[PDB]
Amino acid sequence: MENFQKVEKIGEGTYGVVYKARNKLTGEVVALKKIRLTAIREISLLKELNHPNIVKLLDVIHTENKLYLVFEFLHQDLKKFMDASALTGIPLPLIKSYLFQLLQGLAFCHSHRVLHRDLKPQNLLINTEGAIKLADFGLARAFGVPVRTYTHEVVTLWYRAPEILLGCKYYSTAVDIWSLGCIFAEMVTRRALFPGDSEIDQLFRIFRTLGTPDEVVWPGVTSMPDYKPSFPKWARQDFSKVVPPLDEDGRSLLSQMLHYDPNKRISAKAALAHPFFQDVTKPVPHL
Ligand SMILES: Cc1nc2ccccn2c1-c1ccnc(Nc2ccc(OC[C@@H](O)CN(C)C)cc2)n1
Repeated sequence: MENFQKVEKIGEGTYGVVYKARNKLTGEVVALKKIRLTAIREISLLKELNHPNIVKLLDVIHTENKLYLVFEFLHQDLKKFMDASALTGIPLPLIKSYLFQLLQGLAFCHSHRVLHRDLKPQNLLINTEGAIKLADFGLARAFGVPVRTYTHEVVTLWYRAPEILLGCKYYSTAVDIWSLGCIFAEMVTRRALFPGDSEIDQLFRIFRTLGTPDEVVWPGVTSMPDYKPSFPKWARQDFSKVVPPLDEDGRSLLSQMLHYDPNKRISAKAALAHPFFQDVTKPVPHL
């Protein structure tokens, strides 16, 4: 910390504040997250989890009842880009590029048995070249996903997999594919797919769109800890209605990313092979 010149506050994460900084000795420009504090061991392991579509974790500094995470610096987050693109939309080829790259990042982490578990537009970071990277990979497993952040902000439920909401204790890499599918839809329509404002509102929003799950589509669902037989039974909607602009390859991939049964939900690796990415390219974003 005596080693970093703080440049400016860039924001507030789930666990702590984030600063743009300059290493006072190497002159490296970084993003510095400061967390007011097994977690150290696990976080420290993430330094080897390196991929072009994962935000580089340069260093972990544990001193004085604080845990500092030193990240490579990216230009901005995807949420801000989506917000600035509200009136016109992010062009389809760029959406497809970002999804392709994000899936590469998931496939890498999942191959090493590391899940994110709390993906959302805010922790997807982009640069001016056309790249997109996943941040905060592995921090959920180390700290848990709390109800409120360190600043008492509500942690969003919009991207939470149904198996998590139904109280499953052992989630799989499928939870990240769900979240990523919800973000995909949001980029395409310029509205959140499932903007729930409580756990049951989140669940019932999913159900009104995808249909109330049963034993036919999801074996074991009725025996999950928070399943109630009294859940209203809603009919499944046609995807044609859910994400309309989107062509059939797009809808096919999204429907497979939103399968109820985690065991049937498409893997990141299988998703990369999907015909939607036949014509994928790497456009430069208009920021
Ligand atoms: C890892 C990480 N966590 C967070 C949490 C909040 C904000 C940033 N981060 C990062 C992080 C890591 C690497 N690079 C970046 N870049 C970055 C830069 C500027 C950003 O925007 C701030 C302004 O656009 C808006 N401001 C007025 C609120 C956001 C992210 N963020």
